[PDB]
Amino acid sequence: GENLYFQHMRHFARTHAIGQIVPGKVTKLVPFGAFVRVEEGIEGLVHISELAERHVEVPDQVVAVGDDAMVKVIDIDLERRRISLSLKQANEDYTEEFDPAKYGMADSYDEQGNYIFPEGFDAETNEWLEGFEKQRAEWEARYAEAERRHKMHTAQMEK
Repeated sequence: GENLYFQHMRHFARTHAIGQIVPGKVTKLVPFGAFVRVEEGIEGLVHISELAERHVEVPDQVVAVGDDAMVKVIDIDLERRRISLSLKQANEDYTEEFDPAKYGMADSYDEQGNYIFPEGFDAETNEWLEGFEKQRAEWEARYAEAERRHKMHTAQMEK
C-alpha cells in the first residue's frame, strides 16, 4: 500500500527474520532490478543480480509486472526505509523438506535452533491442553499459512 510509516516497517523487521521467504508481487521493472511488494507499505528491490541463477541483462527476462514470487528477505534498513530481497536466494535455499522457520515460524526455534513447543501444547503427552483451544487455532492458522507459502514456493520451483 503506497504510504510508508516508520512504525510499520519497524513492525515488519521485528516480526520477520532475515532469511525468511515471503510472498511478493512484482510491481515495477527498472534497468537494475524489480520492485516487489511484500506487504502493505513494504516494497523492496530485488536487484537484477538477485533474480536468477542464469545471467540476466534485463529483469523482463525473469519476471513481469504482476508476477507473484516467493522472495527472500536479505536485509532491512529502517533508516533509509529500504528492504532488500532476492528471488535467486530464495530458490537456492529451497528444499522439498518443509522448514517452517523459513516461512513464518522462525520464533518457534530458540537461539540454538531447538523447536519451542507452543503455549498450550504439552510436549510430554504430546497433546493440546483443555482451555487452550483458541491458542491451538491461532497456532494452526500460522502453521497453515507457513505451509501454504512453502507450497507456493514448490510451485515456483516447478516453473
